[PDB]
This record gives sequence, C-alpha cells and structure tokens, in this order.
Amino acid sequence: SMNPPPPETSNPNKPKRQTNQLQYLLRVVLKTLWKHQFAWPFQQPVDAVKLNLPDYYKIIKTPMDMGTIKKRLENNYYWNAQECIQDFNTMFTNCYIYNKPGDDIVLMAEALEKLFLQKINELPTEE
Ligand SMILES: CCn1cnc2c1c(=O)[nH]c(=O)n2C[C@H]1CC[C@H](CNS(=O)(=O)c2ccc(OC3CCOCC3)c(F)c2)CC1
Repeated sequence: SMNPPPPETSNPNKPKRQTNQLQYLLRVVLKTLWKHQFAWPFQQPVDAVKLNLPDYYKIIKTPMDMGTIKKRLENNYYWNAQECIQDFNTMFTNCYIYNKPGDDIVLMAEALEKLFLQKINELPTEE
C-alpha cells in the first residue's frame, strides 16, 4: 500500500507564535523524550509499508510522531501549548488504538507518556 503524506510542519496561512511555554516544550519536554532509549519508533511517521503494519492508515486517520512535533515547534507552528500537548497525546493515543494492550510498543509509549506527564507538570506560567 502507499503511505499518506506526512503532517504539515509549517503553513504560510496559519499564524505562528513563540511563547516561553512552547520554548519549554521544545527545549525540555521534547528533548527529554527524544533521547529516551524507547523513543526511536516515535521519531518519524509510520512507514506502514516498511514496518509491515497492516491497515495502519485504515485505522489511524490522525497520525502524529515526535519528528513532526519537533519540526512544528522549531517552525513556530503552534499558537499555544495546548496545541502541542494535543499532538503528543494524539501520538500516544494512536499507539494505544492500533496496537494490542501489553505489546512492547504500548509499554514503550506508556513509559514515554509517564515521563511526558512529569515534564508537563512543571510547565512554566506564560511570560
Ligand atoms: C509508534 C509507531 N510505530 C513504529 N513502529 C511500530 C509502531 C507501532 O504503532 N506499532 C508497531 O508494532 N511498531 C513496530 C514495533 C517493532 C518493535 C519495536 C520494539 N523493539 S525493541 O526496541 O528491540 C524493544 C524495546 C523494549 C522492549 O522491552 C521493554 C520491556 C519493558 O518495557 C518496555 C518494553 C523490547 F522487548 C524490545 C517497537 C516498534
């Protein structure tokens, strides 16, 4: 089958902004999760062909991955922290929807989500 095009990371028609919360999401949250030994399956869009994940894009219609989030933060794509947090939550939810409970990738996502929630607990107030 074919993969879909990846999510956009910049759009010249969408307003762009940098806030200190978004800078924390890039410099602290994303960086912490990215280096985690479990992060690699989440660093790029699912290539369903090459991963032989059957029906991935029949089931997952809102794909999201940390590479996309990283590029969106780097391009000031998000207007607020809620939009960025939603993308992390979509990434985790997709993994929990497509995969069987107790699969290794689910346990990996749960570990990353636990760390994510730890880092978001200390999100700074807006400056
Ligand atoms: C997220 C999108 N995506 C990308 N690849 C995807 C998916 C998707 O949604 N479902 C998919 O199936 N895949 C393929 C898999 C293939 C296997 C790969 C893990 N292999 S591993 O790094 O060698 C490894 C790590 C940790 C292990 O054990 C610990 C023990 C306690 O806690 C955590 C587990 C372990 F035994 C083996 C994980 C992706």
